[PDB]
Amino acid sequence: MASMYAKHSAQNYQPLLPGIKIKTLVYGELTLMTEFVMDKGSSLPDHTHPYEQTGYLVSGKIILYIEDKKQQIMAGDSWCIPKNVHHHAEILENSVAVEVFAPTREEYIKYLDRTTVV
Amino acid sequence: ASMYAKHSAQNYQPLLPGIKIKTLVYGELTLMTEFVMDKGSSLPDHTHPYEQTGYLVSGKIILYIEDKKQQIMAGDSWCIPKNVHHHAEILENSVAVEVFAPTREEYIKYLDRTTVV
Ligand SMILES: [Cu+2]
Ligand SMILES: [Cu+2]
Repeated sequence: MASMYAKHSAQNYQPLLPGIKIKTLVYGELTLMTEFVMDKGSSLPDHTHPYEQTGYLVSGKIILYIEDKKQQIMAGDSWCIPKNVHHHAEILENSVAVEVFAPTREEYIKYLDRTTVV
Repeated sequence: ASMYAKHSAQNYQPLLPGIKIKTLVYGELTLMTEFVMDKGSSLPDHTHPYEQTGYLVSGKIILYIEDKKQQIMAGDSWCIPKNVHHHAEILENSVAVEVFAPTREEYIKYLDRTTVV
């Protein structure tokens, strides 16, 4: 089936934005999971995508903006951004986040680190 | 329909012996849950009509999907398609974040509303 495992790795993070590196961990028929490695002082500009985006902060500290809201996000915090909802972020510290997209975000399939897929 | 959620060390609700659960956030297509799992516990074999993609925040487990068996450490990830048999053995005090698609309605009742903004 669409079953897959993936092992953690410290390499193969593809650049996306200045200070923002991305890697697709796993994906299936309905979801796609990425891991965002973001550097202190960097920033995600405002963008909208036709994919629901639900996330979890593994480490670090960021400021997550959604619509009019502005919230400081630290390790263990989570968020769910519906499709086409404006969102951006300021990266205050070296942070890592796990973000799952739905439906399967076809564009990010190519970022999969196939060296770690079991 | 957007929402943030802050981390809180409580309101992790009973699910199974040694398995506590908390729904962090949920949307129109996804639902995120966090499983706190005690060393030596086990999830029994089950199937649900929801795709289950997960990330191991900490610990060490043994995840079974169909014939496959893999030892899962922190930073590892998996994806279990809908109605696929799966279970796990817990080797250490572990934490996993799991997202379900479509939004798993019967898990909305585990949402820790005290930390949702
Ligand atoms: Cu985005
Ligand atoms: Cu399950």
